[PDB]
Amino acid sequence: MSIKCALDCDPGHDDLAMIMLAVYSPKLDVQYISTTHGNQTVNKTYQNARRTLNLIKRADKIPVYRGYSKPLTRESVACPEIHGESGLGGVDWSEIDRTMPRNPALDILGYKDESELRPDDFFKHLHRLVSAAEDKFDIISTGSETNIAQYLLAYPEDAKKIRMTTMAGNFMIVGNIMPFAEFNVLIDPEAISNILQSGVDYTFAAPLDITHTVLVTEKVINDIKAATEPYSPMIIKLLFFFKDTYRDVFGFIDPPLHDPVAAFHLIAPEWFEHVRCHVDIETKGEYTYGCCCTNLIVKPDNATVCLKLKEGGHDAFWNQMITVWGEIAKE
Amino acid sequence: SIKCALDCDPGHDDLAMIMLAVYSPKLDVQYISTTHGNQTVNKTYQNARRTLNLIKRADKIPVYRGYSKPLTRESVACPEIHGESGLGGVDWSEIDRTMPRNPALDILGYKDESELRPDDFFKHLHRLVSAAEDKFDIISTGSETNIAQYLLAYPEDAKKIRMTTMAGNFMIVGNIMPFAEFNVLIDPEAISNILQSGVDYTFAAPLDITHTVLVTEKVINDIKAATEPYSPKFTEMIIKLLFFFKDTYRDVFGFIDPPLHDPVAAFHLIAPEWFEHVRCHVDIETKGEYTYGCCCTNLKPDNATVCLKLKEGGHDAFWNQMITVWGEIAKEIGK
Amino acid sequence: MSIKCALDCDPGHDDLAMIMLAVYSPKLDVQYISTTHGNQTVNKTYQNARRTLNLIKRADKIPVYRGYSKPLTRESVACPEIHGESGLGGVDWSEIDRTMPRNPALDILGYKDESELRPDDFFKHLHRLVSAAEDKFDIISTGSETNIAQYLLAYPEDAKKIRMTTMAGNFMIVGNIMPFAEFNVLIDPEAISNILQSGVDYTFAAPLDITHTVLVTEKVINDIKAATEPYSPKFTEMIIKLLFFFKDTYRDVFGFIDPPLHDPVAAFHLIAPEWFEHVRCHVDIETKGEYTYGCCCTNLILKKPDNATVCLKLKEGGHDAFWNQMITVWGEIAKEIGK
Amino acid sequence: SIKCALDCDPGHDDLAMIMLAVYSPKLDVQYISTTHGNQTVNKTYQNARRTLNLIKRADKIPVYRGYSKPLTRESVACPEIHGESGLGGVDWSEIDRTMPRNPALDILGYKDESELRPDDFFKHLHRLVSAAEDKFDIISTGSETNIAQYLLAYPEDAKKIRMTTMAGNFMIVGNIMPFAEFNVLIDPEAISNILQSGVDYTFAAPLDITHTVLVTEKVINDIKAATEPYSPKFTEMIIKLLFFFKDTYRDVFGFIDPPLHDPVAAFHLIAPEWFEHVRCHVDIETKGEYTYGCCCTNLKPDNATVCLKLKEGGHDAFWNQMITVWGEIAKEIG
Ligand SMILES: [Ca+2]
Ligand SMILES: [Ca+2]
Ligand SMILES: [Ca+2]
Ligand SMILES: [Ca+2]
Repeated sequence: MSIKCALDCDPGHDDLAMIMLAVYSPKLDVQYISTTHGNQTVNKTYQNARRTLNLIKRADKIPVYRGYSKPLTRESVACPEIHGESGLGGVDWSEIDRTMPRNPALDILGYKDESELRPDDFFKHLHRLVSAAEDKFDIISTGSETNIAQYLLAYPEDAKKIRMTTMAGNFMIVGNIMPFAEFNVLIDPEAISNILQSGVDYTFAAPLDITHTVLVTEKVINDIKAATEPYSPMIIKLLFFFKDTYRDVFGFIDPPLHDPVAAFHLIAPEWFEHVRCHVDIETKGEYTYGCCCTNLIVKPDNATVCLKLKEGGHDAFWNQMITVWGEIAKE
Repeated sequence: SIKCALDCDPGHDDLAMIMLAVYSPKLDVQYISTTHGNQTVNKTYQNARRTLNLIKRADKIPVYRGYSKPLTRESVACPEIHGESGLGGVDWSEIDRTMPRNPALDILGYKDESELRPDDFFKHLHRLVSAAEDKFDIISTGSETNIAQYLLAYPEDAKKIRMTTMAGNFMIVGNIMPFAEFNVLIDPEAISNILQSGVDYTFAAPLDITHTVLVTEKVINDIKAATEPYSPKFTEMIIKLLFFFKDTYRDVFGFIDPPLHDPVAAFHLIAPEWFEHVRCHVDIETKGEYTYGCCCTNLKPDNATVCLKLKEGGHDAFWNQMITVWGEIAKEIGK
Repeated sequence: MSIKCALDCDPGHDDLAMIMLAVYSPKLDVQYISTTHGNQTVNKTYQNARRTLNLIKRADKIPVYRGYSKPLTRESVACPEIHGESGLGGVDWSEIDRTMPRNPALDILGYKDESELRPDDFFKHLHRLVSAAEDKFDIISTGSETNIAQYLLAYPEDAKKIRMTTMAGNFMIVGNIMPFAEFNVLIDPEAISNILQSGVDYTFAAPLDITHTVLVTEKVINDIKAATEPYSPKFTEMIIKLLFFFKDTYRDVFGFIDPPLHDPVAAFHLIAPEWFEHVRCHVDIETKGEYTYGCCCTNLILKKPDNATVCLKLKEGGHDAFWNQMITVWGEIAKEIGK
Repeated sequence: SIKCALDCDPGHDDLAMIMLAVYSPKLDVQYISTTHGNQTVNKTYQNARRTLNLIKRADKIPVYRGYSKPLTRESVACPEIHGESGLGGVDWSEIDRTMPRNPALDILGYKDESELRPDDFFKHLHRLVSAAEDKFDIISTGSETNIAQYLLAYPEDAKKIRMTTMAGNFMIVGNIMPFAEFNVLIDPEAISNILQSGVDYTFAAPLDITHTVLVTEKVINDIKAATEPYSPKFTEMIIKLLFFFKDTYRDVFGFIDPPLHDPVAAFHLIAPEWFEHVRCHVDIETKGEYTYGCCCTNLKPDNATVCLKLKEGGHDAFWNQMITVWGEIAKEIG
């Protein structure tokens, strides 16, 4: 029993880790990747998704769609201070690029080349998956949720058959890029607000509440080397670029690894605390847009929030993650 | 002859506008996309097709069914002007039963209408925009959700699009809300996106103009004069449609004679010489609790043309154009 | 029966006309004038109120208070493009200033001099009037409504005993200084919003809907001369130059041929309400809009509890009744000023 | 000795703060103004007077009754932390019966309390502000409506006022709303006006600090040690007051030991050396639907000082100061 899903993301060094976990995890069957604006322009995140796939020798298997370039009703805002100009700083990609297979999505779409990629391309693919699902189709979202909101404006009747597992928000701690809000929400608050009203089964699987406790320590670096060096002398430099920037910008000693925890939730939900509640997304605030405001501490519930991993959860997460990195090294 | 597309929410005004645009020799209608507004987008789709079939063009013009709701707000129907169907006042059962297949299904390679999707029109419009020598012309007389959706998908096309709209109020107050007009206030974010996109945008027919363009009794008799001799049934249909539209406008707004809004937009593309025009910066209120959709002007760089008035002669030129088309349709429908 | 009232205003050429009508009307008994920010700084509108009174030989009778210098939660915004730098352009005030009596308000307050004037001075005065009223005490407001809002934050229990007659807003036509809103509301929308929630009996007596139809035409000019020239040629010169300064600016900025005279219509409503159409309704004041703050939004195009009366039109006859009242007062002032 | 005024909404914390400020030798309290918040301003007035009478000062310190509602919003009481009276946990009937006349009535020339008006304190404060060598010190631990009202009346006095406040949350989340603290969110426009006015404004005691300042068991025993030998009844009263405050904080927010918020503000004026401090630009959310009153910082010109933490030693210094005052009050009550 393996779970069909799609990934929506903005790679992004976290997003790269998340793609590795999701694609190589036996529990998941990734149907496609759609990229979004966020960290970088959606053209760069598209490229970075493909690079990730090619590195792990899957760029010829998984279709990658290039989604929307800006939020519904706001201006784009890149995050180059964590991720670099390319969106995946710290490595030379020139080889990975030159040896890059054709994107399977072009075949699904019947396109000659990438210049024909359009933001809504993924719609028909996802609609087939949603139709085929016995209960609900699973999306893992770890960037802005513009793409999914765009989709549900086009296919509103599909909302009730979609389950979203997201890295988004902050509830019991403060924000990152703004005082009380998290990057993914605040770049398109209207998107998430639309989704939470749509009838989607929505889980905040990995808010900052969890992910700020999931740090790439030196012990984690040595366990990666232990699992990968014997098979394949990139991943380290990538997590180190991500380390230098998080120290530079936020004064974290060890950087949090956000997005994979979302994928981990779909793989292994038993390791997560969960509560149902009503989440309001601030869209009107001048300085607080994207705040995730909850009734927990009487509007109906519209979401599940995971505030903490059960003890054991951190180790379960790293075990899962080191294993996948091991398998990729073998290949 | 000017290639264009129509975006609309029929709607009795929108029906009049489709007739003018399709039969005007100056225009070449490439497609019709329908939007939410007056009614659900499924009803406005149906009503667009009905209009086309009545005027014997439902087999020529492709009709797309666009988005069912605004970008970030709830839908709000206008059944108190237009009825439950969106085109009250007539029995459509014949026009429906004798309805040709929609040419859009052929372009799209679809078996049937149940496969129509809101973004279907995108690729069609992109080809038109690419082919245009200067800019491609869209006439918009409903919510501008569809065009905003399009420009989120094809942002680089904005600079090659020219929009001619029935929207807004500038120097007079609103209709459905105190200071705002229906088409803007149902999706203010849409129009706001458009005005920021680089589109060449013209407020061709705000309430400022259209409230002076009334279906009087004189207008009704000139319609009969131009149509009865060729097609009594068409006369019956068009008159009952404008009368339903009359009763409701009296009921809801206390107008003696109802304004005919949407055709004026098409008239602008046909015959711009009859319109006053000024360039300015338009801000759309999106934050106001009671004033969202207000068109606020500096009368900040210019982002729009506003037409505040017809030149003297303009009203007669408009009605002549409109009566002529109704005459031509009567000839085709026959006796 | 003569009606006790207070004036709140920002003179301002209209406000000057309104003070003349109110002070000399036999139907009204003006207890005080409080000035507010708006047209000019509140210190200038204070001065201009006093000047008006001194011109009409009443600066020693009517106390003038100097109210709040800025809105509750927004920045001040002067209107010098209609009114000039002084707030009362078009005449030389240097004589009227030199011969200026002590302000009776200083006596009520027990103040040595004007340097002690404070925005909330008028509060205790108004509270006594409100307490003494049999039904409600009448305020005529023709500037920002900051002062009254400030008062009701201090004396909230007095709201139910206050009746306000205002020159404010636009309902069935568009605005002046912003597309859909009128100056007096948009300079302090929160103030009016507080008032409409407070329990005050509030009347929009003179929106732009009415006042844009109340123009200083040539016929009006000749009737002023007829009523004033025989008694006081200089007063004729002064009042005309004042309405002419107001004419040049309104033509310059808004392309009016003949300028509207706004604020006196509010006072006229208290004098003679029979000349006004009136309807009760719910008015929402836009406070959140970026470009539309101060809009007066109602149900009134179409066919929440009522919180206001709106006067959309004068009854036919109303314009002439207004000018008769106004020219009579200008006549009486001419008699008193003399040659 | 530092001349100051207290603005507050007692409130159990506010009561503790009044005790510290009035009995601290470093401070000279000129007056107390009460505000809406925890309870109606009439109740917080009463509670301020009660506090003063308990500590035998109700005949010395004038108490003004300020504004009953925010500038542009509806009042919102906090009876779930503080009770119906605003000072639950004890019987005040004796303290009330034996209550001296309010010195403010004498300053104002008023027959009785029914004549108290929200703006009464204005002229008093203006004299203090004028007399100050540099700036006059206000300690604010409720809504800041009164001070905002004052600065609308006396805008030129802003540059001569220094405010030390218990307000806000910066690096942690809020209490009564997800990302905002009670005192700010009940009148965000007030604080926003103040930060634009030219006031020297210090967030001396945000939740960042006060959530680390808990009434533990050790603190309870030090209170008994300092007070029981002089005044058993005062011991009973102060303990029941902190216990009422304990039960409610556990009930509502699941705190083991309740934070004591407002005195930390007064402590800052007494002893600023124990506080970390940084200058920054604070924006107050006024437009947000669910986030009004958020203190958003650039951590635009600086408009405030923020104290994010006590220096190590600071907690003990605070409690020493606080236990000492409670000791001295016990001596006087007997
Ligand atoms: Ca990401
Ligand atoms: Ca329409
Ligand atoms: Ca005025
Ligand atoms: Ca307090």
